[PDB]
This record gives sequence, C-alpha cells and structure tokens, in this order.
Amino acid sequence: ENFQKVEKIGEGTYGVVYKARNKLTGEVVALKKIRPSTAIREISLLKELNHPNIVKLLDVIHTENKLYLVFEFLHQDLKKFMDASALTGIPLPLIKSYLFQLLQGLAFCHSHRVLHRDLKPQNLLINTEGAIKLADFGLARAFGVPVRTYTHEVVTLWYRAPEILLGCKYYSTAVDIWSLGCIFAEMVTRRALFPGDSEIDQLFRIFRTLGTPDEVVWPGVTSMPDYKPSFPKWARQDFSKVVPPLDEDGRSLLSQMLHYDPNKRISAKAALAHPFFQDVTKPVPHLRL
Repeated sequence: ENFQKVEKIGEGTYGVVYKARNKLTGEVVALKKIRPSTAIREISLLKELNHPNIVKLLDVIHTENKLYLVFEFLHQDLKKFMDASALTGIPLPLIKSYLFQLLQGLAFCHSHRVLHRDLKPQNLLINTEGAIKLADFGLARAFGVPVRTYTHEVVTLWYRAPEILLGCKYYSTAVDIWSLGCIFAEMVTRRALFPGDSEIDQLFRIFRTLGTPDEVVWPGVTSMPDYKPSFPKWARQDFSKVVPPLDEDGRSLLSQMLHYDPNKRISAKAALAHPFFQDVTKPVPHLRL
C-alpha cells in the first residue's frame, strides 16, 4: 500500500526512519528504508521472532531495488528518556524492571540463535505502560554494522564487546550481554561507562576500568587477531568506584555481564535468576509525549 511521512522518525544505521499510518488498517508504524537475496531471506525469518520485549517486525517490503521494514511504533527511546531523567536519574526500581525485561528479550532471541550485536540506548524503545523493547534484532547479521551510517554519522563503539574490538570473527550471544551491562551502568550513573571515540580508545577505556586482560582472566586473549603485546597493563578498579550507588547484588550482576571471557560472561537466562531480581516490579515511567 502506501503511508504518509508523518514526522521523519529519525536517521537510522541503514536509512531514514518514518512514522507512518497504514491506510487500510489505520495502524501507526515505524517504516525503515534500508540502503541482495541472502539479506532478504535472513530478515524475512525475523517476522516469526515474536516476543513482548522485541519490537515487532510487521513486514519486509522489497521493491524498486529498495528494502523497507515495517515495525511496531513506540513513542520514546531509552536515550531520550535518560537525557530527560538527567537531573534525578531513572529510579532504581525502573532500572531493575527495564534490565529484567531486556534480559527476557535477549533470552528469547538467544534461544532462537538470533543475536542483536549492536545494542545501544537508541534501539531500546519504551511505552507508557512500563514496557521496554529491543529494536533492530537480527539486522546486523543481515546487513553488517557499518563504521558510518547512510548520513555519515559515526556508529557508536561505546557498547561493543572486547572480543569484537580484538578481531574475533565468531562472536556469540555474549556480545549482547556485554552491551546490556554497559547500558545498565549508564542508567545507574547517568554517564556512559566506556565512551570511546575510536577502536583503540574504546579498548583502552575498557582496560583502564576492568584491567588489561591477560591469559589468567581470558585464556586465548593474547592470540586474538588484533591483540598486541604492547598494550599498556592497567590494574582493574573496584565496581564500588565505577557504578556508585549500586548495591552489592547489582554490582555482582554487572561484574558477571562484563567478564572479559565471553564463555564466563553470564547468559541472559542465568541473569534472570540473579538475586538482583528477587524484588523486581514493573513501575510506570513518567512520560511526556
């Protein structure tokens, strides 16, 4: 069919995002224009990957040598909500609810062997009901993660796992747990944990907080493609200094999400069972739309 431009949703990784109305159903959607037959099959399979904490992929339209994705619309992203919450911060019970829900979404995707690989606050969408949902799952495997977007914007490295930075080709579901750990820390402290501005600055910021990794904490790290023996050797800091005022349960969970060795890093399923979630609730956020 055809939809209106409404109000240019925003510039995505792969192309423009539109708010649009479907003229037959009346539903309001997010329409993503993507700037190739393998990609078509892989993205089409995501129409079946349905979960309450995953932004629904309604349709995949291939036409005029152009690809459009139609998604469920949500009014707010976590980046905007964090910016708007800057003076007081997001309350801990809402941080906990959001982390719990995001782990549920990851556990679902990971159980179906689907990775996100580019989690960031801009692709975590929230509604008035206290839900949060992951957007753009599965697209990285289909299209890659570019250095720059279609409008030349720099794709953020802030949430990238260290095995990706060190050149591992066959990374795993653990990369999404890393990203989510970085987002958890940012919600708590109201500052990005590792705001690198180049691949080496990203790695060195990780090393300055968590210690330079070695064969003791990460067997095999020194044989990684981009590992260099000349990396400076930084000591690892206490989480008590990194994410105040997070309690011991939260610091324990964050430490397990930020293990260097992707095999040691907690799974989404195991994280759901962590004592941090013993008192989880689902509060109502204050949203001004």
